[PDB]
Amino acid sequence: ILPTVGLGREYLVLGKLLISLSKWRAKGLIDFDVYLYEYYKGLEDKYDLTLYIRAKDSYYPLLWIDITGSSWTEEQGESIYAILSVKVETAKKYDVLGRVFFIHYNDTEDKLKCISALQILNLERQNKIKKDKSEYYLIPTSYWKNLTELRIALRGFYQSFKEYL
Amino acid sequence: DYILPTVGLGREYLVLGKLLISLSKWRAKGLIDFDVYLRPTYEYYKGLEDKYDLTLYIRAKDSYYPLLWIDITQSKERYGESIYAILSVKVETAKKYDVLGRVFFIHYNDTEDKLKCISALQILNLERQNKIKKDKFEKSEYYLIPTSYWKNLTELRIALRGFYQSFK
Repeated sequence: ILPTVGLGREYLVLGKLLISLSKWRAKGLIDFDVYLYEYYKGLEDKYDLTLYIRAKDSYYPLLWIDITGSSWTEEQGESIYAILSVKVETAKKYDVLGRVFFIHYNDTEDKLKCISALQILNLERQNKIKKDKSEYYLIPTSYWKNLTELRIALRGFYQSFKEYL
Repeated sequence: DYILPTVGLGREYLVLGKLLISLSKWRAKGLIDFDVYLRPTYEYYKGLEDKYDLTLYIRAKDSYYPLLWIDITQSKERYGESIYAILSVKVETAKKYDVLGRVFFIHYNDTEDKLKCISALQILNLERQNKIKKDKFEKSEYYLIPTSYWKNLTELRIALRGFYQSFK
């Protein structure tokens, strides 16, 4: 396990995500604990981080998160991020487009930024981003959004599945 | 089995990330000329393996040798100056195994936007000079160390190179 700038950037994003999640819970923004037949078993090991919730004595994955460390640009204007098309196609297959998030840390703005698999496909339909060859979606940082999006999804899908059971 | 997010754990990964970036930049810029290998939590210092948060190894053929051990660890309005508490046992262990200069404590300074460090050796030296104090809160002793006594990662870099050359 050799150090790289990319791996360090990933742990940086993970750290910032954990802090946010903790602060949301403490401030009362989220009213439930998140944890870091088995539902969505095929999504196991597909994404970097899975956010679970307690059903009873079982755990249910609510959101799946992919950590994006280094950008396509900052390894030598606006920062551009490359996101694997396979990650988005998997979210489509398992009908979880709004629950699959990609996250990066913007240094200049000093803030975590997110985008859903749903929104990536939406930007493709609008011809704002395109797939290109392993295919990658090239997504400028302005199309990414702050973690408020993730927080709203977290609460909404929690309420949906709390009702589903 | 399932862990709950905490601000403390988030800060640890943040420090770990910053450390990995720094180590990588030193290697890329030629500030270190050898490969370092991390591991979170005859083989030398096997008793120290579970004692600290991170261990930096170097590749000795197919074996790994630990060069340094690293521990990851508002305050101004409360105490007048920013102070960090380090468990006394962590320093006692460094003394016991005679690795005082190879055991480092690290925190992320948010205002300065930099990682700060101090060695177990430096802590004991400050204690002898009566510059810092040990103290019990409630047992488990703690060294109370103001941020000004901490130093930038250049200290750690010099140690890394020096001890690499020593054991090579």
